[PDB]
Parts: sequence; structure tokens; C-alpha cells
Amino acid sequence: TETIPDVRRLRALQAEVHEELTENILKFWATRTHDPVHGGFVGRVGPDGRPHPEAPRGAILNARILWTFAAAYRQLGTPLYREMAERAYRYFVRHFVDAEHGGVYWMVAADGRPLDTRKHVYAQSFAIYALSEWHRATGGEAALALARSIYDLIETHCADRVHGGYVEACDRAWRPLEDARLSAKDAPEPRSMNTHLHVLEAYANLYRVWPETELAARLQALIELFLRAIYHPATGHLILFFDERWRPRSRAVSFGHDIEASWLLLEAVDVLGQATLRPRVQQASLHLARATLAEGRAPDGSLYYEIGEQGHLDTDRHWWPQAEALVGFLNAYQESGEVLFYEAAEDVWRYIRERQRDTRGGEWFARVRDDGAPYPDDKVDFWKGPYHNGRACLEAIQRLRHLLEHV
Ligand SMILES: O=C[C@H](O)[C@@H](O)[C@H](O[C@@H]1O[C@H](CO)[C@@H](O)[C@H](O)[C@H]1O)[C@H](O)CO
Ligand SMILES: [Cl-]
Repeated sequence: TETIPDVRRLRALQAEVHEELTENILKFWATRTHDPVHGGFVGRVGPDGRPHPEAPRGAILNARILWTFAAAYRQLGTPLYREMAERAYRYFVRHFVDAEHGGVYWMVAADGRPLDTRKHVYAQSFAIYALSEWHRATGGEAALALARSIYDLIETHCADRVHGGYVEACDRAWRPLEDARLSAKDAPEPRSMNTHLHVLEAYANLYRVWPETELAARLQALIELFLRAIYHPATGHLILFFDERWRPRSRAVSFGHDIEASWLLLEAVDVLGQATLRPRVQQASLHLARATLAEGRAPDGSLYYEIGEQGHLDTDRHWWPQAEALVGFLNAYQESGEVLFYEAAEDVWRYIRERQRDTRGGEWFARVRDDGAPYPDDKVDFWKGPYHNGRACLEAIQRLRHLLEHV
């Protein structure tokens, strides 16, 4: 009773995805973004494709570059990907890693000088995620050891052992900050789903290479936090911001976060080997997936951005929700066997190919308006790396590979 797309469609999609990753995404990053003046990678590329070697450089972006090239190398073996990953790692370790207090600085000047020394848990997570993947790809012990130390700092300095979860920002010396906002866009609240999602993601990847008992407990406690506090069963959306006791302090809905958490939650529970908890996760995850399917999609299959605090639907197509839906809908299909999820995956991909992709300038447009008009946003900046789209492509290729083997 398996309803599965025929081999031709499965393979056709997988080839376009592979082509997109290697010939557009990873090609753009390998050639436009390496910086030969300060080493490492540029912190910004404007809409016209101009790299900015003197732009300030965020840890998150640089961790994302590291993760993506490391992941691509592990799965595809292209020596250039290791080389690019190595370039990212060296700069990262030299300049972003705080050798005195531990963890990674928020932002450095292009030459490497600390510019914003705060220790944000979101950035610490991406560091762990990236270092753990580099370790997976190469077996480097320093990367793993650095990954472990950052974990230790988060638990030591940020863990709320009364209420679950984490204080999200500290100063350089690991003293809690009042303002935990990632940006001006975020609510001034003590807890955010966004930051806790990436702790989970980081910890799940670290657990792959360091299956330590206490990490397992921390990982499971985050999954449990998501099921009991962040995921809303009545709506099928993640609540975005909370106080310290996880009381909702927000009503906005973010479709891209929903669909990302949908597959991440499952990956995390399966990394953990937690069979007793898996049914509840699969249920929350399929719900997240359906809710996005029902409420977050334009008629062309692409995802809207969010519903704001006042209820306003932002219809802009940002690059990363499309990427995350690609994986989230393929995952929902693998989990439930319902082919409507496959069709949704195909719809979003066609949108990516037809609208999101910047064919002229390479890579993907950050934002596309509801009328199909691309905004003249930066191609690369603090918040736009190769991770969402690079990962989405790697995941889809591997997931399609498994489906193909149903024959
Ligand atoms: O997985 C989801 C991500 O964490 C998103 O939150 C990221 O989006 C960026 O979020 C920040 C903080 O809210 C915004 O200031 C920024 O404009 C968004 O692009 C996603 O990784 C994209 O960077
Ligand atoms: Cl990214």
C-alpha cells in the first residue's frame, strides 16, 4: 500500500537538487566569498555580487560556512569542499574562538579583532554544530575538544536548572546579559524558541560524535521542553518567545521555524535512540508539517514568512523557509507515507528553481515579494550563509536516495 512517486520523478528531482548544490550554491561560495586579504571569508556580499572583504564578520555566518563545506565534503567527497571547510576552520579557531574565557565571539572585524565580544548561546550552538561536523568529516581532535568545551560553558553559565532551557546571552566573561535579542527584529524576552531550536540541533550533532550520558540527558530535556512548552497542540505552531518559566510572551507564527523543527525534532530523537519518546515527537512533527501545509503556503507552494504579533501575514518569500520546507515535507512524507507531503516538497522546489534562485547573479535571493519581484538585499551577510540551502540540498539528495531504494 505504499504510494511512492515513480523512479523517474524521484531521480529527476534528486538530480536537480544535486545540480543546484554543486553548480550554483557551493560554486558561488567557493569562488565569490573566499577572502585573500584577511584570510577566511567575506562578511558580506551586496546585491550586485560585490564581495566586501572589510565588512565585519559574524560567528554564525562563519560557523555556517564551516558546517556546510564540512557536511558537503563528508557526503560528496569533493576535495575542494574540504579545502573550503579547512579555510573556514582556521579563521574560526584563530579569531572567533575566545582562548581566555572560552566560546565564540559574536562578531569580529575583518582582520580578526573582536568587535562584539558577547557570548550568545545561538552563536555558541552554531559553533558546536559546525565543529562537530568538521570532526565528523575529518576526525580532527581539536575541533571536537573545542566543541565539548563550548557545551560545558553553556551548561555551566546558561542552564536554567529550575525551569529548563537556557539563559541565551552572556558577556565575554560569561556573565548573563539583560538583552538576549539576536537582532532588532526579536522580542525583548528572556527565552526564544529560535535560540533553543539551535541548541537542540547543535547538541544532536555533538551527540553523534560524543555519545556522552549527561549530554543525552540534556538533549532529551530539550526535546521534552519543545513538546511540553514550545509546541502548541491547539495550533500546530511553535510559540516564539517566553519568560523564564516558559509562559508564552508572543503570538507570532513563523512557518519556516515550524517546518524546520518538524524534521529536526525527529532527527534529534533518533540520534538519541529514545524509542519511548519517539511517538510523541512524530506526532508533534507531523502536526507542525500539516499546519505549515495548511496555513503557511502560497498557492504556488512556497512558504510565507510569518504572521506577526498583530496578526499581519508577511507574504515575502525568504530563502530559508523554502529550503527548510523542502526537507520538512520530504521528511513528513518519509514518516507518514502520505504522498501529499511529497507533492508539497516538489511544489516548493519548483518555486526555488523558478523564483528563489538568482540565476543571473548566482546563489539564492534572500527575499522575493509576493508578486515575484526579488528585493535588492545582500547575497551574503551576517544572517545569510550557505547552511539552510546547502543543508536542504544535502538532506533531500540523501532522503531521495533512501526512497529510490524502496524499489
Ligand atoms: O532556523 C531559523 C533561523 O534561526 C532563523 O531565525 C534565521 O533568520 C534570521 O533571524 C534573525 C533573528 O530573528 C533575523 O534578524 C534575521 O533577519 C533572519 O534572517 C535564519 O537562519 C536566517 O538567517
Ligand atoms: Cl544560512
